[PDB]
Amino acid sequence: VNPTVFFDIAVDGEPLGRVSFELFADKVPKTAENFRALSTGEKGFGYKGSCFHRIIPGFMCQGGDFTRHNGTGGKSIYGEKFEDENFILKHTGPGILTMANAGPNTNGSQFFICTAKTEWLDGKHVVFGKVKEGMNIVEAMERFGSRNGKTSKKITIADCGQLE
Repeated sequence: VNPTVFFDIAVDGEPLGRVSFELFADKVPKTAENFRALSTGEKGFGYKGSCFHRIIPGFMCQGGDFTRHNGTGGKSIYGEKFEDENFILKHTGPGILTMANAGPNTNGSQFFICTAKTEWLDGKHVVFGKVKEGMNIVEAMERFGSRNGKTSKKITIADCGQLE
């Protein structure tokens, strides 16, 4: 049944706390597996060490760009990009884990953790999980963001993996 993975977050190299996520493999197997594998690193590349390069309070935290650290990079475990699996799930509120993209069928490795209801993304972005514990750590991250998204401190995934 549904996998759980975690990220331990750091701020300027100082441990903050752990966020953990349920990945909805029961409804988005392919999109779930991508995130799971990136989190454990089992493919030889993944989230560990990457940063959250874009954070907008009241909206979301974005990370996943583990190759260019700035929104222009990242890749999936399938190839540069894979299809939108489906849109069964709707951005219903804070906590939601959904994929970033640059158009139809362009899912790589980037994602948003929403800090608010973002229903306008429905049918555009694949929701594939949600925060399970540490929503508060995400709320602490959120404070280092800004209106244009730039972080005032350096937010990173010091470690990540599968809890089970």
